[PDB]
Amino acid sequence: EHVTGKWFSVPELRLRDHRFIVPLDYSKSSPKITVFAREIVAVGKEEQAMPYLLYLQGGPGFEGPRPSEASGWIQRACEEFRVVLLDQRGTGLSTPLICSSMLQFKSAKELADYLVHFRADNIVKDAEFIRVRLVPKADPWTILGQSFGGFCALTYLSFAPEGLKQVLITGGIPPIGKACTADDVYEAGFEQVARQNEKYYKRFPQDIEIVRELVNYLAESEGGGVPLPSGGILTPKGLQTLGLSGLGSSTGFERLHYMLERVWDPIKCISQFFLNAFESWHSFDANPLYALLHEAIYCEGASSGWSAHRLRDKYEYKFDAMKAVKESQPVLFTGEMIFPWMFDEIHALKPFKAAADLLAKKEDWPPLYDVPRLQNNKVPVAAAVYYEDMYVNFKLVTETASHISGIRLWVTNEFMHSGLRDAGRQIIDHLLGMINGKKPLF
Amino acid sequence: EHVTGKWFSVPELRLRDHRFIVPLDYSKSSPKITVFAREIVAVGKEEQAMPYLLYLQGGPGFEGPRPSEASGWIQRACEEFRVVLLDQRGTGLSTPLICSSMLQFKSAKELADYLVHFRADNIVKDAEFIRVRLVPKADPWTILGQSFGGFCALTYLSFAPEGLKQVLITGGIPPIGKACTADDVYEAGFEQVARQNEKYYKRFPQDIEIVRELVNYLAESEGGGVPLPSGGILTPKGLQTLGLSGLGSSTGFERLHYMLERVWDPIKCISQFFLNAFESWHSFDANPLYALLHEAIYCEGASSGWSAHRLRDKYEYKFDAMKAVKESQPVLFTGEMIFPWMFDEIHALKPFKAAADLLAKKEDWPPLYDVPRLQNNKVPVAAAVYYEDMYVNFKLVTETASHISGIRLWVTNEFMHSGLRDAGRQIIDHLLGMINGKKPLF
Amino acid sequence: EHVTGKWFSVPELRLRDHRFIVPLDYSKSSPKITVFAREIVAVGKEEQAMPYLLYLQGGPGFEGPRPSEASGWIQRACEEFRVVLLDQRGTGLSTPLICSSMLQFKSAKELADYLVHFRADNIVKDAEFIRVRLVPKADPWTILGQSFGGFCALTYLSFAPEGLKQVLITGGIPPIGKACTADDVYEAGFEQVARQNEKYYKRFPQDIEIVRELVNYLAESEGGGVPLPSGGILTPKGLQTLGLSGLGSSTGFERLHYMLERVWDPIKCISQFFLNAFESWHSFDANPLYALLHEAIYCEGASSGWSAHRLRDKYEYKFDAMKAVKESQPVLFTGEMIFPWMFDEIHALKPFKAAADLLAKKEDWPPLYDVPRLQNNKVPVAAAVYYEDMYVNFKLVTETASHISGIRLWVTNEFMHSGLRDAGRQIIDHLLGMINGKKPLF
Amino acid sequence: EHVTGKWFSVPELRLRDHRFIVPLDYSKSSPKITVFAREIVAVGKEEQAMPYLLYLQGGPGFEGPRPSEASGWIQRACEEFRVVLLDQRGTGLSTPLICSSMLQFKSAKELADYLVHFRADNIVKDAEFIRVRLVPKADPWTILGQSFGGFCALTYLSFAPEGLKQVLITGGIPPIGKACTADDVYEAGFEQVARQNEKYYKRFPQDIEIVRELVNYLAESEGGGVPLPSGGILTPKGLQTLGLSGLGSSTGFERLHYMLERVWDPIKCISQFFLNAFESWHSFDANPLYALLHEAIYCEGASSGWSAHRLRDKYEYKFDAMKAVKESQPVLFTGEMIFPWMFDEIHALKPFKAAADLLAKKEDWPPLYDVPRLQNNKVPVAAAVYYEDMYVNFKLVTETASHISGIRLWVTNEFMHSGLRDAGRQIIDHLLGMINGKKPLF
Repeated sequence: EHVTGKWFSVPELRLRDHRFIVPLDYSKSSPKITVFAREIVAVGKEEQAMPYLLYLQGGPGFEGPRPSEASGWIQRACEEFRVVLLDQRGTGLSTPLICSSMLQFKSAKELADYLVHFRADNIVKDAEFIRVRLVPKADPWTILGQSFGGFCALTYLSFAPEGLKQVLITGGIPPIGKACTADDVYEAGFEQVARQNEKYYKRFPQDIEIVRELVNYLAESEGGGVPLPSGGILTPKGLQTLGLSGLGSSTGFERLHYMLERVWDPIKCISQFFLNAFESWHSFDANPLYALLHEAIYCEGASSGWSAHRLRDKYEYKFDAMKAVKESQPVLFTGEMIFPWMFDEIHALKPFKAAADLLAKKEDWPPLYDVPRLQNNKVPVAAAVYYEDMYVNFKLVTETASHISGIRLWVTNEFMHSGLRDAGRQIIDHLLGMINGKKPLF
Repeated sequence: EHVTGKWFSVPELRLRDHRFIVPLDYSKSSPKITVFAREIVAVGKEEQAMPYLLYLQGGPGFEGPRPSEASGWIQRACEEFRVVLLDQRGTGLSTPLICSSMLQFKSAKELADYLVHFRADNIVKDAEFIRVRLVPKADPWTILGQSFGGFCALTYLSFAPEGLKQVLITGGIPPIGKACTADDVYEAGFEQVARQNEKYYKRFPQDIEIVRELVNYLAESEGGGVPLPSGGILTPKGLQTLGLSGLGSSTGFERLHYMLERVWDPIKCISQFFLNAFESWHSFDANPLYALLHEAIYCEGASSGWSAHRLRDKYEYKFDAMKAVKESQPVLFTGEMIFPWMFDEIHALKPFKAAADLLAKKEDWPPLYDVPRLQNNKVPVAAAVYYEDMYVNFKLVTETASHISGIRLWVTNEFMHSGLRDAGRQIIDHLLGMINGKKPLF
Repeated sequence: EHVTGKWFSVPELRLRDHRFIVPLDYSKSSPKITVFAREIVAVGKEEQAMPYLLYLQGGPGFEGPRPSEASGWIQRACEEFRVVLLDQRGTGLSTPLICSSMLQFKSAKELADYLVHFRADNIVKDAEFIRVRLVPKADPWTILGQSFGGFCALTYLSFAPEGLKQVLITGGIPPIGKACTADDVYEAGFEQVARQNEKYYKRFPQDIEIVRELVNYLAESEGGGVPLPSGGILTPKGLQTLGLSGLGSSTGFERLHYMLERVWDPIKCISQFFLNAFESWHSFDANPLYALLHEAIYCEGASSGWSAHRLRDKYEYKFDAMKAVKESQPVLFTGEMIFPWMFDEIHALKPFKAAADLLAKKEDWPPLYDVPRLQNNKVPVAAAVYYEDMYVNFKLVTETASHISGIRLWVTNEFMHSGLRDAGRQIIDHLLGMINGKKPLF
Repeated sequence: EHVTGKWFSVPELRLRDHRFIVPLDYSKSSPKITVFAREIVAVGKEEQAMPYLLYLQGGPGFEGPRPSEASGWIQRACEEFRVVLLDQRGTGLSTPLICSSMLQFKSAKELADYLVHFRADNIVKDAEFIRVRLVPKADPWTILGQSFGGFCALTYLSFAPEGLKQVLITGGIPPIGKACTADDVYEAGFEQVARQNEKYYKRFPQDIEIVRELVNYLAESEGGGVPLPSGGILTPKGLQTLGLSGLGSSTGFERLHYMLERVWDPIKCISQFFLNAFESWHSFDANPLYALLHEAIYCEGASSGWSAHRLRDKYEYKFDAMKAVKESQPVLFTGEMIFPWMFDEIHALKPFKAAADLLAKKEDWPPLYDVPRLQNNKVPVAAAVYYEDMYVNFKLVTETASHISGIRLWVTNEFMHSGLRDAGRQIIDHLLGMINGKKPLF
């Protein structure tokens, strides 16, 4: 089945939605799942024939862009192609996990045996099932991937590349060629996170006192922490994860500084504004799948359990906040990594504790890539690679770009990882300028 | 007492903060309060002598702009002025209301006798206490007021106008000349909110079914509502206040439509996402003063409080949700106003119940405006007045503009009330063009 | 018959003229009259298929635009449409009134029985008779109406609407729903003309002396006036009608001020330059039909016995020039209305005196509008409505816009009534932006 | 004696007027005349010290620019200079001639002995009398001369050059070095006027019929032809001067073509509109001095002996309209010259008939130019010269440019004689770019 809505309007855009019914798992008839996508076009061009473009979203569990005005990259794309945002399975309108009608999975083994169907290879088989119905003569199409969308795109070049005309990637090339790469990624991640912390305190020198006094207050508190309004607890380990977006975002440094002005109530206790802000800072309540799947995207065989938790002990002498305050050193924030204790501190994660360990123990994951095809690719590929990036290490990207046959790649220090959202207008022009041949090979 | 910080930077801007200590009540020496402001200038222009500009942010209890990039009206103003952003007393960093250290006020009577010092007349006396210290030779300056900032500006033209060079107002002219205007303002508001609901359903025709079906589910549920994650309750009265920002803001219609797609948990229950989003929708947890003082800004004598709660009985035949579903009519959302039951439903308002009654019973408020001075004013004034506004009635504004000697104004239907935050670049150019004399009087 | 000229050129435009032979009155065979129109297109696009657009000129009995360079609205319209410019029956090249052979009509009654065919409904029947011959497959077309063109456009929505794709109106919505609205229009008009005179003297304070001295000299002169070069007479009544164009035009105040500098010959007598300029100020020499029909366009039934003359007696306490100079008050100018004495003072009007009385005495005119159809219209309509307009009262327009089913409109203060001719480039873009759906309904 | 007005405003400009009392003849103490000028500046620069600029107007006896908005060259000039606009002695507000109380000159001998004080040399002595009072330290200033302003500028380089910083000229270099150049100028003029007529009929081929029919109707009519409304007469000689502005203007061809569509009243008689338009076509009513002085501007010692009337006899075989229609050739229009019969046909010129002869008969006119100084000039000069110009012969200009020591000039075929009023934005940038040294000598 395939069903289609009426057109509706937003300033300078026309939008429509489609819904599909698709297998939960291929090679068997049932269960079914439903998947959602929205087609977007410029005001006059509803029935006009044009090339179709697919957008793949920047994380393991986030909804698509949901635009409210013509702006940024969407405004540029829609003059030339047909933006088709698509909610990936397990998020948004595309069949998320149930709640209030409390979970149908009676035991953690049932949930663990269900969640394994949400890996990137099924998202490619799903995108194929769309294209062949949605594109009018079943022609090829072009794909744009941000972050985890680039991880999907390389599985798409690996399996069934016949549907692709050309591929655009921003900040999203994965490391490849091992059973589990997670140790190599996090080993480098802890070295780059130190740099980001130094640039922060170099820009705002007065904050070193604020964070040290706050860590002492948390450490001396009766429970080793203080209770949030939503029944979680703030602790110095929790405070060190506050930088997860704050050091990597295009706007993170300024937003983080304004929050640290607000810690103490007026005349001494922690302010209710600060507790409310901290409780609201990150999305594990709305997008719980992001905490569950984060280790698994690096696995193609033999697994590793809680790999970032193993690695931080290698750097404990600088990342332990309760050493840092005794040694009079500045405390360090952390980002894009998950730890076992985090399922106990954060109220939204409480019920997932058992299923998260069953996934962490799972061996025999199915493969995602095959280098023997990527080594003789014929599809045009263009990639933006940020140099000082916290989320994926440059040295791993630049060696992996050796295996793709025909990739064109550009390196820049000008942008943070968010750089398609902010200033995205010039990124699309620069990437299309390479594929379209207006900037030929040097 | 007066203290000043080091300069720091944001993309294309320079910022610094000043802090002052000021009397609670200007009739007395003590108690004393602290007040905060941030000076902003263009890159490298730190030492250069230039005219000052003051911005009054104009939510009835809200914090200042807190910028993170040069964009919108600030990017324009810094080409010509040294901008000052002020956190008003009792909010933001200017001595907010005490909690976490549990409330110093012994009873509702003590708290009520404290809150009465936070009116607009004290905010003017406070703004002049800054000017004489901050400006190099105590010279005049220019003021810009959005919304309640315009209410402040007319008290500033009424009392101590000698500090003003010229005045700019957006959407912010109050009605004047009566002991309490609140009844007339809400009487006009219910005529206009009906129109806004008609334009919404005309644009999104399928929503009529969704809201009717949701209201039945709430009305049939045990106790006539469902519990929020934070221990509040959702009821059809609570659902009618969902439109408060959603009908009046620039992006409100689109935002609201994307929220109503996600009500039902996939295969019957309300989704955890919808309850979490509804709990997050409005700011009464961060800004409790905005619920407390909202009626008092219309009073200069006998108050007759809970005026909006009297007035909706005149319109109950169309605003009753149960009559609407039984008569098969589309149910209506409601605008910016507050009702007694809201202090019971909303968890953040629970402790303020008794204090809100004492403020509704108080009946000897000090005056705000001085018409026998306004009728012979000599300061230049320019105002933007929106025609299809929801938050202030055009008919009351256009007659009140008769009482100011020198005023110029432009009526427009092109913008919603939020129209300084979106497209603010052309608003500042158009208003300055009148006062600066490049567009002489027709 | 239908005849068509050769193409010819103007800087950046291609032009051609068509001529048609049409009945003087429908439902009878004869006599015939000639109607004239000019098709205009951009440089390369003589034979390219494109949508047609019709322009309706804004003064009753005024001639078409006659362009001489690509500029203003015509330059923009030709980016999308094949523009048609129409000379209305009884003016321009479309059969104007004969004078040079002889005043042919035998008696004033014969002339009166001829003139009554020149109302708006016949102009719509001419436009229909053109479309079906000129448009290549007899498709619908779009119409643009400045001023009186809007009065025609509402008759076109009332009768034979099937030819219209979409409708654009500037400053041209008529009042409707009564037998004769003329008294209500002129009753409102004097309340606006008073404020225009206040804004004039507020801008040029020294002029009050000039007009008072000039009125005294005219009043003391033999016969209460002075003779013009063309044998008319200048009198203080004649002086008050300078304001017609002078207060309404986009450059009116400046033009008027530069004329009053040159009243006296240098050293006492009135200047030959001033008399020659005053004689040249009005258009009644070229457009006599504009003086004849001016009250008749408001009569849907009944009759008007010189309604503007009846109304000024209500305001004569301020509009009497002799009262003004005796009481030392500023004398007031007047505009956009005609009085019985004007046919005696103005040389070009002398022969029409008798026919103008018969048209004032006539009753039972044919009706112009069909409200029970306008109440269920389906054609898209967009209107520009000027807030401070001397020609048409905003308070009548804003209620009349209730009766049209689907109308969208923008109120603005920023343009005078001439705003489609002067700075008109943006008006066409703003009105098309509403109809074309780039700015969806708030 | 010197007096100054209040500032007043026009869109994007500030204006003020000054008035001076000046000798009629500088060799005498009396009588005295009034001279008027208006200073113009951009918004807010009223008190700022800046270089002054003087503008000298296009034709003998024409009034100054009288701006109504910032547009054209004035908008650009005010970016750098404080502009001064001068009404020349004997025209505009600078003491014009007088009617109403008839004419003070009881005899043509008195008027003839009075008018000789209005030549170009006295205009330079007026400009020096102003500068020394108006410029704050009696510094030098820059002059911009259009057409006859260029004739003034070469006398200003010939006598008292010490006040000039730099000189700009458009289309205005006079021929020099003989006692009366008028015969040489009019001998060349007919060789250009013939080519302008060829280009007109080549562009509008159908007009040849219209002018031939209209000439026959005039010629067969009783007496000279048809009476005008103002008591003049239209005759075939009168028709040949209709093209005077019509061939020379930047828009003239199109305006002339539209007027020739209107010649007949509908069903054969000459139309009332055409007679009124023709009577209004040229300015001898408003600027009578332009007809009286026109030949005298070429004379030094020798007579202005009706040279244009002597010269057309050399070309009469093609310029006689009656020969042209009998031989079936297209009739030719004429321009920029005056004939003795014109004082009989044109009602505005009737009283000057005797005085015009006494000027034409004069000898011993004082000299205007000083070639032994111009050949060793040191002031910078830049000139725009038009190749296909009807007013001044390019061949006479380019030999005269040999006698100026340092002149830079540019020759183009891009502009008609009126170019400064239309392309003025780029003309002023190009000429300043030569003087300022941004385009150095090739």
